[PDB]
Amino acid sequence: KETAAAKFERQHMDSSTSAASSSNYCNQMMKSRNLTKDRCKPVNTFVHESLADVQAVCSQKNVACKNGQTNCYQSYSTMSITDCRETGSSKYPNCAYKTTQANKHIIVACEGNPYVPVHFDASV
Repeated sequence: KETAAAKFERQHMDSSTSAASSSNYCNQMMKSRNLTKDRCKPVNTFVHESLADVQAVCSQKNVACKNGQTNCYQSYSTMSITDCRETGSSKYPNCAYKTTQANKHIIVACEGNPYVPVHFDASV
């Protein structure tokens, strides 16, 4: 039983590298985090900040979620992130991605007790 909080860590946390390691980063990370197992996940963002710093976003700027729920939070500081986007030639099971590094404010949805990130909504 993977919890929602653990799923967010698997799908979205990568504190180990300070930035998009290489042009192959998304190709390796989308696979190793199990985001290409059943299908090529089309887009996905990894955050290169400490877990504590990302969890703290749940007490930062409350903003509307893209789905219209109210439990989304925008980081006051910018964070190092890597966006992964599936290439046009990518065909499962050989999912292929472009790796793009950015420094943006993240928006996450938070739930539970403790109140922790469960969904990556956007970067701005």
